[PDB]
Amino acid sequence: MRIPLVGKDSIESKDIGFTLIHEHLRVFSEAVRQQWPHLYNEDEEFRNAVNEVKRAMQFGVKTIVDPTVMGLGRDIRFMEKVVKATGINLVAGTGIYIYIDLPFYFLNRSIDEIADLFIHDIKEGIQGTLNKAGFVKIAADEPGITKDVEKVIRAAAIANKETKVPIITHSNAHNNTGLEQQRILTEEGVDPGKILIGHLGDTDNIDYIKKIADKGSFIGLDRYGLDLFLPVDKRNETTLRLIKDGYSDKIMISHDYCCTIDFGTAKPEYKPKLAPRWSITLIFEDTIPFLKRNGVNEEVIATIFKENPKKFFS
Amino acid sequence: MRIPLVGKDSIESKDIGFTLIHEHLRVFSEAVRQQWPHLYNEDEEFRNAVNEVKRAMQFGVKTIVDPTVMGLGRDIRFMEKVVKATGINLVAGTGIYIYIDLPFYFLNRSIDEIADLFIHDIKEGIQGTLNKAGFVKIAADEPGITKDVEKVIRAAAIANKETKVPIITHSNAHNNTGLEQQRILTEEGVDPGKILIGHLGDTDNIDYIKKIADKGSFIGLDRYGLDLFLPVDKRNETTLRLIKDGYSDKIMISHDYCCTIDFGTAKPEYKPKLAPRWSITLIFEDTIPFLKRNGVNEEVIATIFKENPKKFFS
Ligand SMILES: [Co+2]
Ligand SMILES: [Co+2]
Ligand SMILES: [Fe+2]
Ligand SMILES: [Fe+2]
Repeated sequence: MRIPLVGKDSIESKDIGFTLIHEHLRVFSEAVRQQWPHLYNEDEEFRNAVNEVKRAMQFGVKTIVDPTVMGLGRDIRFMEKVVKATGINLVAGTGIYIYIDLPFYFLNRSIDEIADLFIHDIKEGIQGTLNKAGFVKIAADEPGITKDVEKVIRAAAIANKETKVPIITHSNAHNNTGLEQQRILTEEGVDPGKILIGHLGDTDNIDYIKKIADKGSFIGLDRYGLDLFLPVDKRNETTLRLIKDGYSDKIMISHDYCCTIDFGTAKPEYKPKLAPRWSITLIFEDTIPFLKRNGVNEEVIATIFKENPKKFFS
Repeated sequence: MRIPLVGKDSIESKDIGFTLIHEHLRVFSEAVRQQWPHLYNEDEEFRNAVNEVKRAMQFGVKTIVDPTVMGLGRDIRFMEKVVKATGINLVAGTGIYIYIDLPFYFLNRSIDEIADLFIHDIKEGIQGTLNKAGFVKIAADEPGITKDVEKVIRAAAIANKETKVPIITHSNAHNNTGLEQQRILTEEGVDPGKILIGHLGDTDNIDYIKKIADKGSFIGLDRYGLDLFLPVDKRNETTLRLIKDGYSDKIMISHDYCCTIDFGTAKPEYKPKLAPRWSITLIFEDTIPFLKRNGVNEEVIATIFKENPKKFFS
């Protein structure tokens, strides 16, 4: 009775256990799928998601937090099917994922109207179901904090203040967007500790990463396997350094793995080059063993994968 | 055997009869409706579309061309239901309606891949049905001809050359986007006579409008009732002037009426000042009577509403 789960009763934060804080069962462009369904194969998508989740659970993963929201093809019914097939604790969210402008629907609509949509999903349920959103997801990338991106950020603050659900962000590690997201949210009264600033693992700029952590938010070292952003070994060195410097209190680790994704970039021919080892279990195969080889004890691993997600949702 | 119709056998273009070349039974943002279905009322959308179409048919309209495509919430099954309830000849299209960037799906995808989507809808059918697209719709607006906007334009040209279907455009009457669309399309081998450059009625800049007609394309005096773009009176003066100057064989007239539309701008509160007399029959109430009482004979009216559409689809 605190964090809502897809297809299950809500749980107290103490029960979320070992968590992958940022993974995607399936990503797609809503308009493209609606207009050209011939491009997609739901049987295969389902098989891929179930296979990945099952493998994560074999390594001891108990909860997966999936920040697929509007703009990334959130489908609560698909998520339900995956839960039924696996027994995973799955946390779904609400929010809006844009880089530049909002859909035309939002022309001449207020920040409050936007926040009302998030609050609907949190208090009433997602897409006509009784599965409730447990967090709000927002984004900014290369384009920076555009007017509409800012509106969404402020709407998320409103939803958090009314419901107390935490906020997960997508940012671009190289252009200050994460720092700006944290600034706007905290200025609007969001507890910095209820924010995860995403994709900071995409850079080895430790000063930037620490600056965000020092302002009180979790830092998302959350794209392990996506070498095109930063290779696994560079990520490992950055993660280790932050741990040695005492930042385990703010570190969160994940893969941002998409079991299926429709971006032209994610075509299989590009995988060997851009993300050869990208999967939902890479951190068990490489990262965690690497950290242990370098003196990181199990208490720090537990802090990152258990205590931190617990605090985030408490 | 020439123009495909939703829910009917195809017709020869000679049988198209009195036509409204640009109207929308329903417009919505795919992503918003997918994520927040509570915002929408299907019963109300259906009743409104049926009511409008019936009233148009009472005024003698035989065929409505509906350029709702990806980005505007095209729904071929909704369209089928409206046809069943009214008996209207309805021409559905394919294409992509964007102002800035394409959906993330299109990252690292070619112009050919986009064209293939349009060719699919034209040759195979729309959204898993055998209802086929009879034209391609593209857009550009305030942001101008962005990189992605241009990709879509070039994809439409490929689709036209392969299938011979005409092209309808959305443009902004004040920033040369219409002229640019025409230029790129014609450079890529599209017959200027198979292009309708849209929303030119939004300006009283007669020289700009004529330039597009002179280069061989139909001109869309197609937003009658939308005073926020240009009041009915100013539209009528422009239309009349063009006819007197000998442009009736390039003129097409419509309302761009949306029987339902989800833009925040379309809230009923704004209707009195933004579009007080806007409907799918405004031209029968105001425009055609205005033209006829100003020296425009029955042959010219037939050219605009019967001959030009026939030629466009021939
Ligand atoms: Co992200
Ligand atoms: Co338009
Ligand atoms: Fe993600
Ligand atoms: Fe339109």
